[PDB]
Amino acid sequence: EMEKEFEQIDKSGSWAAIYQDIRHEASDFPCRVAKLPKNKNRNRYRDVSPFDHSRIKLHQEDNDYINASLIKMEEAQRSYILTQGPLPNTCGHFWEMVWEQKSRGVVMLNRVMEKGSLKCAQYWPQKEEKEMIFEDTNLKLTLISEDIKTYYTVRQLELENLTTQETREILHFHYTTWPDFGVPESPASFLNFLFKVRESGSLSPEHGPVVVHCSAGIGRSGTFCLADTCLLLMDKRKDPSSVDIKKVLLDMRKFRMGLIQTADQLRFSYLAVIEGAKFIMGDSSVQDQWKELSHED
Ligand SMILES: O=C(O)C(=O)Nc1cc2[nH]ccc2cc1C(=O)O
Repeated sequence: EMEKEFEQIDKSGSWAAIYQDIRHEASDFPCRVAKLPKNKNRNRYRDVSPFDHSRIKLHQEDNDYINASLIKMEEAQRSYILTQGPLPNTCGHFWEMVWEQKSRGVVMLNRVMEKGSLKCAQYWPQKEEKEMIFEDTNLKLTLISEDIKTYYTVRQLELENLTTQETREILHFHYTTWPDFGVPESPASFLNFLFKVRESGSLSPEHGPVVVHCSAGIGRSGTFCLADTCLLLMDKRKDPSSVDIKKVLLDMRKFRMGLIQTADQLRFSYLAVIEGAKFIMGDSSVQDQWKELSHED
């Protein structure tokens, strides 16, 4: 069990070493397009770039680059796009990708302001009558409604291709109480939120991959997807002991660098998967426990 390992690592106080072992072992692929001079203003952080092999290309001829990667989890059979928080000049690009990738959901795990700085552009409308137009990408975006909970909010956004007037519904799941380089308040409130996302059908394979972002698209995003894929893997096999969390994280790191940015987010991952396993292994009733613990109203 992951849970014996957890107890071992906790007793020997060795989360930092375990985590460094992963960083050291992590994949190192080229990000030549990210680092082209022309794409300087499309990257939020100098030290966070998509690998060339997994980057999402916009379907445009001017410049197809966005700081986004496709994480394709083969055994689990789930894919995610992970991306940074859109820049003031890449919000058109962001929605271009959502449209082109046919995603149903966007999971946002940061706030616009954190630690007294701006971590992400206001890339979606905050009220119904004030839609956003992205002229560069010829997209309209409209807030259709929102459901504000204590520590997260779900919004229905309408995206219109202004070229064709085709419309799509996007669900936005905005976790608002997950600090940068921090962890969720509890496994229960994390899992409640993850399970909201799943319930919505935004992860389901009849849609494009979900878009996941934090500020860099790696620390909180990586933790969210690691928990999700590990639970999915345990769910298809019904064998918790067969899931090696560290190994699943190295597999995800083949597709984007830097996933899970701190040893405590890794520790937290374990807790989330160990708790989530109760539900996956057929105690349906813990879901509603999670919901009560999380104090969402
Ligand atoms: O948003 C997160 O969860 C996360 O991974 N953030 C960050 C990861 C980063 N790696 C290197 C620089 C850097 C900055 C941030 C940052 O947000 O400043």
